[PDB]
Amino acid sequence: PPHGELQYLGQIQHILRCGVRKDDRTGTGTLSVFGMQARYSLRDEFPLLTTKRVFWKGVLEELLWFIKGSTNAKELSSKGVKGDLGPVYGFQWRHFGAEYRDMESDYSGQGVDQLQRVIDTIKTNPDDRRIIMCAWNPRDLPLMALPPCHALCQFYVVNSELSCQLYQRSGDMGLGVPFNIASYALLTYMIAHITGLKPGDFIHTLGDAHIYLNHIEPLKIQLQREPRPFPKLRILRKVEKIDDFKAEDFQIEGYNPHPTIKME
Amino acid sequence: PPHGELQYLGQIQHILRCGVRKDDRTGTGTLSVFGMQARYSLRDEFPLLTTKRVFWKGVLEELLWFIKGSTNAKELSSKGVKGDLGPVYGFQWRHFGAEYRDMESDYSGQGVDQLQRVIDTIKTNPDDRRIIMCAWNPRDLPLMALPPCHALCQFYVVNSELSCQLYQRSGDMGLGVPFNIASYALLTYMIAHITGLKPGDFIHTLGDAHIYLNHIEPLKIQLQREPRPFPKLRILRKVEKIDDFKAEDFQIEGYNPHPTIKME
Repeated sequence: PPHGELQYLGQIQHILRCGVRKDDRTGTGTLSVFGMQARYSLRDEFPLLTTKRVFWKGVLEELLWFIKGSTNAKELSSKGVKGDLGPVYGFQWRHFGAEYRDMESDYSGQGVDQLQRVIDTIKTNPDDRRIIMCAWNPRDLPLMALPPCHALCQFYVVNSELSCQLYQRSGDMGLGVPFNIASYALLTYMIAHITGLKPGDFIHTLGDAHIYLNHIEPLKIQLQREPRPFPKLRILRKVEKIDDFKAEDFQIEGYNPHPTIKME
Repeated sequence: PPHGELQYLGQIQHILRCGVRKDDRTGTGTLSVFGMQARYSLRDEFPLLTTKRVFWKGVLEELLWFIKGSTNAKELSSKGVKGDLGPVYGFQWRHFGAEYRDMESDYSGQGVDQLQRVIDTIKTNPDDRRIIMCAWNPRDLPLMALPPCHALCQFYVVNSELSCQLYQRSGDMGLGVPFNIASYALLTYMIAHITGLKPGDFIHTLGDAHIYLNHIEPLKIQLQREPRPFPKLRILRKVEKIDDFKAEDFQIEGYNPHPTIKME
């Protein structure tokens, strides 16, 4: 009617032609172009890509683990999904601001719950702009005092529609980008459900978008494939508290993608 | 060859048709669409708009005042440009992190200089991504603990080219947007000059981009105008320390715009 994945596939085509090779931190090289925007409509649909299969469970899983605010991977890895680890996403969202030691020390009564606030601001003053929500890459926290956020998701409501816009500092188009999309979208699909709203749009802004050398060919192949009609997620239940969203409370329907694509 | 202002004018046309009216904090109403991207090339040119006149001096002025890290408006207003004020931009960049009281109390030996760092990271590890640089709207600092950044400018280098991408939380397309462009671009035009680089691209990402009701008509008129060839800024001198950039060290040339447009 248009198509959205087209957006993805499009930039991809762009990356591969006239993107410049550049080597990152690990040392591995990539092709990357600075700055990219994509808008995926979340209205009566779900941007869970079709020109390749996406680990939906892998998404919904991990997501619920962050919202549940746990720093223990086993809390997520205990569902076939990939001595502790550290302050990942499932802590920088809820128990942020309070000194962390381990995972079995209930911070219930600690932290500056970044997520709730958002959920609340939508309930209080939707006409606001500063509905932002930062997040960080653990590897940088002590790496340097006053460490810059890896991402952030400004929210936006109007005409009863919630629409998130994600801005990542760096982008791994290969297997990263496809993931986050359905991820944050899912999140957005949940917030609005508990904030009496209706899903609007997803916008994915990026800083250093890149492709990894050992990823080109498969993607070259991935291009030939043709996007199919997007899914449609259904939250099979009524909730009001973000922390009760149980795993089996979502049902993807209308999802028939092209074969997987093992990327490194 | 394309044209860049076209980008501006384009989104504008978009805002006006099928943008939704929405009232902000002041209470005044506007038309706004969530999410927008524009890329202005800074190569042998300067994105200082032509389908209306821009207060270049007003830009260069204020800019030098932030880089100079002063919280005293008189330090800038003392050049015909618009008991103290507070932590504006000329402090959140340099003396950030240290308790502020007034303006005549030299913090020279205080603060977590956000700008220098960037200038330095370009000198140290350009292949990096986290070249970000936050900033805030003073009105929110005590307004709420853990206040979200109003903006941020991730930097990016490659093939000897520095290219900034500015992401603002909210956007005033009317008279705001045109300003910042030449602003941050100018900044970028200076950083690369002291970091042995060459200007690349400007990308202007936005969250809530809007138009003010009492701005429509003039803009409607502003559209009819046709973009002229962009300027070309010349830094008439060689420097290496960002704090010596004197006012009269820039020379805009090739700037012949359409008449001004007093906007509210």
